[PDB]
Amino acid sequence: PLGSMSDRDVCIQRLTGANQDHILTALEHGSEAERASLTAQITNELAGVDFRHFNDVLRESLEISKSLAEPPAKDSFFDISSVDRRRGQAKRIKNLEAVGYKAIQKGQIAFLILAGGSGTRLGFDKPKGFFTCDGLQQRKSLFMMHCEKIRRRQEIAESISGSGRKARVQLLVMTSGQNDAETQRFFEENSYFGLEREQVHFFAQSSVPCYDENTGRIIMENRGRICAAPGGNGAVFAALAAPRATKTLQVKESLLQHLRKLGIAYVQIGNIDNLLANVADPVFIGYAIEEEAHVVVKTCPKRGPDERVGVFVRASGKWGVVEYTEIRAKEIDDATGELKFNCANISSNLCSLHFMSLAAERMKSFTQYHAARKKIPTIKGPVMGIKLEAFLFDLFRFVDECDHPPKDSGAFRIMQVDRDDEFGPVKNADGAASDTPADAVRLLLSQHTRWLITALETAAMGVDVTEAKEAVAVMRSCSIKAEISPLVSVGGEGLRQHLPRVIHQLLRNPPPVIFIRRDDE
Ligand SMILES: Cc1ccc2c(c1Br)[C@@](O)(CC(=O)c1ccc3c(c1)OCO3)C(=O)N2
Repeated sequence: PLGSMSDRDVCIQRLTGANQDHILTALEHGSEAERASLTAQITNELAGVDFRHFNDVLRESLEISKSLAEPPAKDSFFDISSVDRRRGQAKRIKNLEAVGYKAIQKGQIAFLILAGGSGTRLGFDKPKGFFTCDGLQQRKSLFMMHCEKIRRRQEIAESISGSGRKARVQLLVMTSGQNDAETQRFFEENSYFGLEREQVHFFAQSSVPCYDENTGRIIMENRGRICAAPGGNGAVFAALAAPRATKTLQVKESLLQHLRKLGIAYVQIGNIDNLLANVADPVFIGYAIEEEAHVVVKTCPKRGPDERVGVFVRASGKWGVVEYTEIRAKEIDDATGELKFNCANISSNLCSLHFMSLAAERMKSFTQYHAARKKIPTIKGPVMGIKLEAFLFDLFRFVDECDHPPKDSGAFRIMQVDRDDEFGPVKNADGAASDTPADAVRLLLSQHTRWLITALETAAMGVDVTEAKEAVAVMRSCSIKAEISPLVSVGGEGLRQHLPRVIHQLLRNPPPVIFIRRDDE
């Protein structure tokens, strides 16, 4: 009713009565340039952040960081974590896959890419989605390969349905305030990697302030900038809640509300760093649908007892993750010889839109964040401060509140998957001990190699039976690998048509890595 307010006046309103008066002072009485940069930061990088609420978050999170957990019951979750476990369950997997494809066709699926991180650790000062792995004949960014996986899954859904309608997965790209513009530019310059512009939604997350432990004051990086840090993937809820321009222009609604109007039923969430990400996975989707789950998490067996990864647990009937620093944890089940706590968190989730909505509502009053003491660089020298994080898993305790009444068997499910098929995070520069681009590329090639050997062996049972058999023998004894474009195959399908060329190469002059791509690439 009082009309439009300047960005600065909105910031002033947001900081009034927030117990952070040193910031309010900077906004009201700082230099022109200081007032402006602080305004831009609080507006564009901390949009929606409730500063009073975060004082409570700091207080509680500090208290918490100063034994009820039980593992998932043996044999209680869907386990497809090896070749042998998948063989024994082949029909169930195929049936779930068909359910997932129907949902993709129906336009019910969104994929949310966590895209706030940079490639700085990889030696690349651009958003991580821009990163191009060496060692691949495809010269494609991580963003490009994600989009091609969506295109392929959409194409398969259409082939199964026979529908006249296009299968469309909504792509939600969760940027940072600082990297949003450059991310949109990259997509635009590349024609959205073959996607429709209308199915791609860019939305910026908010960072979280850092605090002095003794006083609870927000730390200043400099006179024009508060100390703030990426909040962790729990930022999704606030980010999906932010009002956006809405169409005839109407009152602003959230991306969440926009998705509900588009008929989205599930949101699959994953980090852009995962080279092996099974994007729009129809088995994951089919499992959620058939289980009537509001949350499904993907997990992997631990690599060994000392792997520094969080594991899923249930405590007092509530599901969550216990991080390696907080862990009985390394006990072995007597019968199987497997760790009792053996569902490692690979940050790959599928959530109902109802859950996304309810979790966001609950999170506004939620104060149990993860606090860490960190040395923080500032223009006045380093200081010790508190950083606060929250993760998707912190909200899973609310999952059964989505049903009235809750289901007897609950609405949370675990899907234990094969790590080497599903999880290859690109996090550390080549030459590091783990999670390097080369490590992820090795897993990718190993997976494609398995798919091609399988396709060749099926043909061994149009190409000549004996030539296919000979070609497989060449693959094995020469240790030939394959690299397969997602536009060709996302799960091992679609290779039959390529076998004449593959077989010719294998029998005449095999390269170290057979490259399979669409003719029009
Ligand atoms: C749904 C929602 C809408 C607005 C706000 C919130 C939520 Br949740 C907050 O309570 C939390 C917030 O913005 C926030 C911002 C970044 C985060 C984060 C939470 O978890 C880790 O990363 C908040 O302070 N404002």
